[PDB]
Amino acid sequence: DLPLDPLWEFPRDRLVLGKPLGEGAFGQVVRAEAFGMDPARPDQASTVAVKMLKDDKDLADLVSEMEVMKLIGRHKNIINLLGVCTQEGPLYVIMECAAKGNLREFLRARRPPGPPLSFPVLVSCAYQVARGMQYLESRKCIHRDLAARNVLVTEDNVMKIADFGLLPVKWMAPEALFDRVYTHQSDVWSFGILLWEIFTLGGSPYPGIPVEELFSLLREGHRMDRPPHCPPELYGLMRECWHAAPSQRPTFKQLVEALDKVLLAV
Ligand SMILES: C[C@@H](Oc1ccc2[nH]nc(/C=C/c3cnn(CCO)c3)c2c1)c1c(Cl)cncc1Cl
Repeated sequence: DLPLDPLWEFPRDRLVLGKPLGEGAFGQVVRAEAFGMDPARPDQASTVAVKMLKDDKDLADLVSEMEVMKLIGRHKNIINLLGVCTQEGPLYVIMECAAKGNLREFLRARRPPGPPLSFPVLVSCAYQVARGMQYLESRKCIHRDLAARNVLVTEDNVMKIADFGLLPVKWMAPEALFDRVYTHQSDVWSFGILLWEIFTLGGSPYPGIPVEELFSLLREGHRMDRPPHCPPELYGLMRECWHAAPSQRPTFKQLVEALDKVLLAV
């Protein structure tokens, strides 16, 4: 329909698509061979991920999303926007591609047998999501879901958060679960569930509990118990992210330091 941004408008010509990546809600995401995304060498080649429509009000959600990534600008620990294609009809959105796709899945594959993923790599995994979440808050942006299935893993073990903006109940915080309100502190709760999702090497939160009286059990103070081999400072950090009072929940800036003071044990 509408205009063309020289800061992001890419020629469809230099972009040969490829095989999908798999979800969902807003649109389909396919691997795609884009040529010359780095204009230093226009003969270069790389593998980027492209977002399209299936066919819709989803054309408004899709554009509303594209506009927002332009706003926040680049960053390391978030999926960065690379370019777009609105010129000749169908809307393509070109962004960074993480080959080890997805976290939650990143862990359940390197999962040892029951009794590679060393401890520091896992602190690296979380400390990156910490830095990415603080950036989103500072740009006045928000990310509600925040599961280990919303964090993508680059080729180099770099964590890039997926999706942001200005049913999955085990991750939601009380005030969002019952009052339907989301603050920066509701994310700090979700990040704690994420911390637990990692040190269990991709487990399911509150294992073996029906999603339904879960609220009553949290209405008692019963948070999940220290995963095995998780050193107490980390479970100590999860309990803080699970404090019922949001004003007693840590800010993301403090989750950066605590995790950085740990990463520095080395
Ligand atoms: C719905 C999908 O959107 C995206 C958005 C940006 C992306 N940049 N790069 C990937 C690569 C995903 C991948 C890489 N390897 N594999 C094989 C897995 O079987 C899948 C990717 C996926 C998704 C997925 Cl597929 C996963 N988690 C979150 C999201 Cl949003």
